Parts: sequence; C-alpha cells; structure tokens
Amino acid sequence: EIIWESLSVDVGSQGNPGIVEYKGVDTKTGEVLFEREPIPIGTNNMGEFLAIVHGLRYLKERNSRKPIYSNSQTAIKWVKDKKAKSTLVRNEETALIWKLVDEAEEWLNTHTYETPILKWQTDKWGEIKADY
RNA sequence: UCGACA
DNA sequence: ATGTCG
Ligand SMILES: [Mg+2]
Ligand SMILES: [Mg+2]
Repeated sequence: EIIWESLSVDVGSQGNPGIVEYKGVDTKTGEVLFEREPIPIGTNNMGEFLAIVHGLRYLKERNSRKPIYSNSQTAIKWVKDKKAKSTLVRNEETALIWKLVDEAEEWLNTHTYETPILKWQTDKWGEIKADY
C-alpha cells in the first residue's frame, strides 16, 4: 500500500529554530531530485511546508501526476489551507524564510494541481525515503 | 493529555 | 531533553 510511484520530501535542521534545508527524492530509488540550499534560520514546520510546495511546483512543471509523501501532519494541513501558521518571529535573521513561505502561499493561490499529498506512515513503514 | 514532526 | 505545530 506504499505508492512507490511517488515523490517523498523531508526537512533537516540544525536547531529548531535553526538552519533549515529540505529535499525531494524518488520514493522508489532514493534518487535526489531537488535539494534546497540551507536557509540560516527557520522552523521544522516551515521547512516541511516549503518541501511539499517545492514538490508540487516540481511535479507540475514536469507534468507529473505522482503523489507527494510527507511525514508532517502540520505541513500537510498548511498546504491544504494554503496558509502556513508559523509562530516564528520576524526579524532580519528570519526574513529569508518568511519571504520563501509568503512566495510559496502565493504560488498555491495562483496555480492549480491535483497532486495527492499523502501522509507517510512512519510507524508502519519506517522512515521516509527523503529523511536526513 | 493525545497526534505528527524537528 | 527542548522547540514546532494541531
Ligand atoms: Mg519530516
Ligand atoms: Mg526526517
């Protein structure tokens, strides 16, 4: 019941809030299809959200109907709402991530997609294929 | 508390 | 352990 023909995304950090990165892999092979350069300050949930949105953009530009797996219940909801409810403060250090997030929201209400966004069942299946 | 993450 | 989230 794992949909192997899929794109899997995850965040990695150093600290939380701290340095954030995310990437997307082919669920079947583990091939790395995209990896975001680390962002100096962010939260886990912002990174989880950016990874799904980047996944959507990636698949849409390639005309791909694959679903996206994420392990982040929060990020899956934020994507469905088109709104990332982060508590992270706004200052010059977090400006970069907040600009990414705002641009991701903006992409979500200027585009259509039917990509299913699916919860990766870590408890059953082990770690997501995009894990750091 | 429970759930999902970092 | 603590921080991010619902
Ligand atoms: Mg994750
Ligand atoms: Mg992980």
